[PDB]
Amino acid sequence: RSEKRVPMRKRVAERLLEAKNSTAMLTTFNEVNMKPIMDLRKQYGEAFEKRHGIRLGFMSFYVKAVVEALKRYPEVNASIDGDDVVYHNYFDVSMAVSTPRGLVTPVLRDVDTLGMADIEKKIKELAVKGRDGKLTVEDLTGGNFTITNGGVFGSLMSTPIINPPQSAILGMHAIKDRPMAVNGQVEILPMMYLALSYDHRLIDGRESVGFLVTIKELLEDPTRLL
Amino acid sequence: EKRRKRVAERLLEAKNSTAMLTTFNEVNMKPIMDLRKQYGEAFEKRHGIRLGFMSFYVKAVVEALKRYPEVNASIVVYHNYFDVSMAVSTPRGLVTPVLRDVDTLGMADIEKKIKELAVKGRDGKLTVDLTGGNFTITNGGVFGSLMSTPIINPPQSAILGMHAIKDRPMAVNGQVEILPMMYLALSYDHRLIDGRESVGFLVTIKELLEDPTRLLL
Amino acid sequence: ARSEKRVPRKRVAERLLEAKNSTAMLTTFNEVNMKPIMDLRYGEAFEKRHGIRLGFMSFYVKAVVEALKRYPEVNASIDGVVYHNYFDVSMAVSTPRGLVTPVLRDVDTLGMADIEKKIKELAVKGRDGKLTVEDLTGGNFTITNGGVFGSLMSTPIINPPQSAILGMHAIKDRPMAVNGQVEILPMMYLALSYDHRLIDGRESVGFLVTIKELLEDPTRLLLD
Repeated sequence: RSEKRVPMRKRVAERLLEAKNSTAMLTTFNEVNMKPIMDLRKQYGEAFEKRHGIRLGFMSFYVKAVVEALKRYPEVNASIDGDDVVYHNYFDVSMAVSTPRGLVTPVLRDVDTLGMADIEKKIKELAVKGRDGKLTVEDLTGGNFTITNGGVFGSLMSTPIINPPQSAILGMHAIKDRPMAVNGQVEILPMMYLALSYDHRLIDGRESVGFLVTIKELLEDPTRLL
Repeated sequence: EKRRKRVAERLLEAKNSTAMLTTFNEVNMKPIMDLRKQYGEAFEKRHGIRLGFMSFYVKAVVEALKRYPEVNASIVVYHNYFDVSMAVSTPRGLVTPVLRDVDTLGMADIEKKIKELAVKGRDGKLTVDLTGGNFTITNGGVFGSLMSTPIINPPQSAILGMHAIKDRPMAVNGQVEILPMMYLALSYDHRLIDGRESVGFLVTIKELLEDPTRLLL
Repeated sequence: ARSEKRVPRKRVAERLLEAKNSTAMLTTFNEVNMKPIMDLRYGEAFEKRHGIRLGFMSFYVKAVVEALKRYPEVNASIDGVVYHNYFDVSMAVSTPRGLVTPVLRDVDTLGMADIEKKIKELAVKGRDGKLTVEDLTGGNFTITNGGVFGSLMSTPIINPPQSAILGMHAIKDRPMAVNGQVEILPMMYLALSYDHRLIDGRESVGFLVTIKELLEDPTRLLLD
């Protein structure tokens, strides 16, 4: 079963394979109600735009929530080096962005110290650098966690693959209007499925689930974040 | 304690030799179900075979394959032909009868061949029909499966999993209406197929299936 | 100031890896309507007349036993295929040192209250670190509940040398289609991960559908 063959993206192939072969990868899912964030963004957005020059989007809220969650689950921010578990005192988050040569993992450094606008600007900066092929190796080295968004592609739900030597990875998805049960009443809300794939050798059930629940919580009450 | 050999090895190596991931989605079966009631009986008489869903899936899959060659490829050997393995159940387990050149078959033809293979599987008359296929369509809906993670059948790159059609309250035009929804699950070998592509492939299927009057054109 | 502190479960790490590396693990999902069981819970009476409180876990174990009896492969094991004539079910419970798999033995012979009591017994022994190795050895199947943690849906990992594992989850109110009418029901997602080298599609799905059925009609589970 072979009609045309092109010679080899073989290294990455090895990385992905070993990624899946060297870790006990599992996925835990959940859903978040984007209504609140969308409201904030509706009322404070234009103001934020002018007073900060950058536009207020969702990504900043995710990164902020993720940082908060990381601070409560150090194992998730940790890494496993052959017989040792390396914990991290810093918060560097790899952010998957798409380039014509595939996705790239630009690292957002010390995001715990960045404010909303700063994160919004840097994310932009990296997005453009990726488009122009100006992304430096410095920008692509590091990161304790990864936030990947397939919602841009229309993805409903999926199983993200861990990017070694990281322990977990969070996958954002498409925001769809969904009939939901709020107060024994059914109301349509802009729901989104979160998918966290984690290396079970380090992170366990209660923790991955806790981590994800935390994100859902903070995101459903932005005030308690922003 | 108390009291599939090669297949066991195949499945293991299948999962051990590929970076398998799964992307899910949902499709609204209402439209297809409508043509089916409106032209079905006619189709039945004028074509002798009954119009079912499977033909639409195969057709949509072929269309999708034509737009995502990597998905029709193998690890990288690309394919100029469209042979689709179709998992059918025999008393000795599931079997992968191959539907050849489905891009050239019309609705009725696919409906007949699928039948043919289904029966041959029941009678154990399926010939080593079992060799080939660039993709695989597996349907667990017959078993009542809501959603699941299909396993890739080497040396294929991806596999699509059909599921049970359940009535689900949905949001259509800021209004909630019950529609016969179905979850699609595409497991793909990430060494060859990436995110945007698997998701694209699946979105394409959803689209074509939600508008049969476009698939046929 | 910016340090990568390497702290010196490695066995467990090996187990989990080999667990995922030695089996063709796949996951099949489904949903169950908890309304009926919640209605029986007939609870206060049970409480007094049996001293223990009637919860959900007993119903799950009972349903699982029933399902096991119909799908022996799921109760089997692959040794390098050992079937089991007994029904011992590992029940994942959480201890400060992680989850533990206390085994419930011969659950097919235990009645509602008995299962309710033993589950309790084991839960406490786990809290006090009094869980014996005897309690932790054996089990043909495993029931794990992440609902306690708020988990919506997930992919459970098989505990070798077992063949499958059932994952309970959070009970959320969900708008559903009942009789062409939309009604909110306390739905729950079930996730069954199974070793495909032994258990196939029709069987895992059948097993799971069986559980859904029995659970949606407990007055076919109160006494068998």
